[PDB]
Amino acid sequence: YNGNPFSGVQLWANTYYSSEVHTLAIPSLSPELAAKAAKVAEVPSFQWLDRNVTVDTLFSGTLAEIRAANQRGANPPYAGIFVVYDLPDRDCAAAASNGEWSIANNGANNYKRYIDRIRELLIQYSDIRTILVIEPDSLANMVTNMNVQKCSNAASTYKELTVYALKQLNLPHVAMYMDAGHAGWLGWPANIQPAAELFAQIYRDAGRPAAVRGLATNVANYNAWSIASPPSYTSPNPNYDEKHYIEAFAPLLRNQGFDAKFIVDTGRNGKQPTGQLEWGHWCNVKGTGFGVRPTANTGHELVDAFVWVKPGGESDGTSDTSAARYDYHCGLSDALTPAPEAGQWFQAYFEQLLINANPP
Ligand SMILES: OC[C@H]1O[C@@H](O[C@H]2[C@H](O)[C@@H](O)[C@H](O[C@H]3[C@H](O)[C@@H](O)[C@H](O[C@H]4[C@H](O)[C@@H](O)[C@H](O)O[C@@H]4CO)O[C@@H]3CO)O[C@@H]2CO)[C@H](O)[C@@H](O)[C@@H]1O
Ligand SMILES: *[C@@H]1O[C@H](CO)[C@@H](O[C@@H]2O[C@H](CO)[C@@H](O)[C@H](O)[C@H]2NC(C)=O)[C@H](O)[C@H]1NC(C)=O
Ligand SMILES: OC[C@H]1O[C@@H](O[C@H]2[C@H](O)[C@@H](O)[C@H](O)O[C@@H]2CO)[C@H](O)[C@@H](O)[C@@H]1O
Ligand SMILES: [Li+]
Repeated sequence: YNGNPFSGVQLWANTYYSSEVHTLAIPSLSPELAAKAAKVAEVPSFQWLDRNVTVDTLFSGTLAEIRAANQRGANPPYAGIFVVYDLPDRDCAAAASNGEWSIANNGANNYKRYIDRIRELLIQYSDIRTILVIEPDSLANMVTNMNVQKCSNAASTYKELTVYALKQLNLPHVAMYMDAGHAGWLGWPANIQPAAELFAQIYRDAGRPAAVRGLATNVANYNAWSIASPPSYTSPNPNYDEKHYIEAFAPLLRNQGFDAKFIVDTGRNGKQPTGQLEWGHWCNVKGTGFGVRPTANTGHELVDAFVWVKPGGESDGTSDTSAARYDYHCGLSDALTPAPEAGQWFQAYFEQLLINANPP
């Protein structure tokens, strides 16, 4: 590429998500739901580099698989889709997705090497167009959650490491989208202006890297792209869906030198309204379905693609109240319970997403 990194490529559906579905879901399902689950195992969702171990195992593995498929003559050729998700003091406003590294224990250096090695593999696989979402939740937390001790303490590290990632992974075959929360997070009129300055400043301090295409929204969340009727839980936010958020956000970013395109996560937003009782409820939300299949055909000037970033069926957090990573949000009445550790397969949730899929 070129313009839109989603143009002229197919998105790779990774083997690890398909294996989960076949190994852990299908055996427990009816014949009809096993069929539907087989179709979903083939829908491309982003592969998360959530642990350092993934870099020289699952990440390099997937890159090799993609090269093999393209060498065999894939047409359009396959592009890889990955999430960089291992900041030290990760998930700073919550408990459920705390990561392996901490700032206190050499986390920043650990992250720099993690990034360095990712860069090496991208160089090694420069033949594979690679699309990255950078660090879901991180910068959105910087906008709204500076009152939270873990966030404010991590703030300077987050900003240094984000710039570092954007500079290091800035390669011609790569497109990056910085995570930018969602309409119910950064779309609030009181949050949208500080968000615009923070993103524009990170972008400029990173030297306006060519590989930075724009922002991802709705990652691991559930908002409508475009809905006529604002869900009750969205009131009084005028930016009640991702379309409203992105259209309000883009000119503010543009005014500060960051002319962003967007991708929107549609993997868990097929059923509207969702089962959320309040908008801020993010964990394993009840009454959700698989949404619009990933496509570059968005019909909207600012959106490069609808994508599945959060892999449906992988938990957002454990509901085990005695667990170290227990977060009360995962124990609420609109959260599906019992639920396993974040990232772990969550059969009952997977089932819900299948049943509620929309389109079917
Ligand atoms: O998305 C997955 C991710 O979620 C993280 O939790 C996020 C929620 O996703 C998000 O909905 C929530 O958004 C808040 C926002 O931060 C507040 O600024 C805003 O405050 C409103 C308030 O509700 C109104 O009463 C008031 O009048 O207006 C203000 C705005 O000025 O409320 C919204 C909705 O509740 O923020 C959460 C983070 O704190 C998780 O932490 C993460 O683990 C998940 O992966
Ligand atoms: C993160 O993972 C990398 C591998 O991707 C680790 O780097 C390797 O460390 C081992 C030592 O156990 C060596 O055998 C390798 O040669 C190292 N480098 C590479 C590029 O493979 C690294 O140690 C991990 N980081 C942390 C903080 O544990
Ligand atoms: O434990 C590794 C497991 O994690 C998955 O990534 C998770 C991440 O762990 C979690 O904190 C966040 O909320 O969601 C992502 C995506 O579900 C990863 O996708 C799996 O491959 C992996 O087995
Ligand atoms: Li999360």
